[PDB]
Amino acid sequence: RWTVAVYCAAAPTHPELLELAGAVGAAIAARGWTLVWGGGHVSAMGAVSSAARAHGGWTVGVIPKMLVHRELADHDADELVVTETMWERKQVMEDRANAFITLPGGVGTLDELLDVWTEGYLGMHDKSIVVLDPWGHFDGLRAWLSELADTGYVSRTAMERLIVVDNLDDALQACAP
Amino acid sequence: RWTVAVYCAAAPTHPELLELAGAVGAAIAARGWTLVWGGGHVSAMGAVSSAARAHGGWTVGVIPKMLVHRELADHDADELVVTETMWERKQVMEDRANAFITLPGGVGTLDELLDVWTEGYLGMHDKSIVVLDPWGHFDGLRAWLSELADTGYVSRTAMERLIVVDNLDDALQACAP
Ligand SMILES: Nc1ncnc2c1ncn2[C@@H]1O[C@H](COP(=O)(O)O)[C@@H](O)[C@H]1O
Ligand SMILES: Nc1ncnc2c1ncn2[C@@H]1O[C@H](COP(=O)(O)O)[C@@H](O)[C@H]1O
Repeated sequence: RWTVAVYCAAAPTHPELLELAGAVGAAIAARGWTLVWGGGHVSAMGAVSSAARAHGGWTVGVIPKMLVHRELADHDADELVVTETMWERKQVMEDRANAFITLPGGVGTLDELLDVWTEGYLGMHDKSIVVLDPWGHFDGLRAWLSELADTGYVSRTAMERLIVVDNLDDALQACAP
Repeated sequence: RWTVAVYCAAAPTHPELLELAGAVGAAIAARGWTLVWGGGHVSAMGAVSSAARAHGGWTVGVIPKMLVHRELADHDADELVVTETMWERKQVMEDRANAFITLPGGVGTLDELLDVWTEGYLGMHDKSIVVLDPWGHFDGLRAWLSELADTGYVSRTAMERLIVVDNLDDALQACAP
């Protein structure tokens, strides 16, 4: 039943990120939790999903038709869903998930994070939103978001909607039912 | 017929931002260009629509069923498209416009911008994506994205698609057919 969606890089392979993603996947799978992720075998997406599979967990991949070849659709997922549009991927992911973990990534990861955060802050769902950042990948973003908060562009209840942690033990504890 | 979509705040309290959204509305309309916007008649959103209408410009407003009252749908929109879902708002907004201008705003504005920018560099559209930021509102975001490019998380293709200008003049020239 309990399902966690992990959003993470689809482009670059720094080993420390693949490590983190593989640890993440294996920890999810050990709690009898399902993995939902962008359904690609590339990069951190492949590290989290393949790890979760090899450790005994259910894996659900959600990937746009247009991105099937670029991000290597994972036909090895226990269920794979190919959405007609980019927008539908995020919708489907967010609906099947109970909680969200975001790992280091770039624009794609951030957009996925923003799409669930927004829906959260607008009060459209009651699901924990976690960022796992052991080496301050997101420092620069968070310093920015704080400025916006201080200057009245992002509300206080909106910042308190983001749980940002440095360790995998806290991310999982923040994600639990 | 040429259509520019403008992303800006729907939350209120910013005087310099109101004037900027007004000048933008006015500048689009006077050029014989249609305006697309989130559909609300208050704060920045209302300032861009009423300023476009006052210069005899056609205004199209796109807004989900569940935000019609929160963000106060503009009934003086020449056309109002009320979408079934959050995601459909972005879809319709991006198909309808030939270019995009993002102005200072919060999390939703940012989401809207990352949505057209990803959709862009991943090759869904070749429409130009402008952030107009005369006061360095977006400094933090950029210095950071720049850290992400220096470490391989964001490609040089993607960065170049994000046109950032410090004045309205360059903004509209970048949006011109
Ligand atoms: N607008 C979007 N809708 C759905 N998925 C997205 C969107 N933008 C980016 N992504 C995903 O974000 C990841 C890109 O990774 P990166 O840009 O390396 O963080 C990929 O899994 C993309 O499929
Ligand atoms: N997930 C989303 N997709 C499209 N538009 C959004 C989303 N979340 C917020 N918005 C809108 O972005 C605009 C600016 O909001 P903000 O900048 O958060 O004050 C508002 O019209 C929000 O309703």
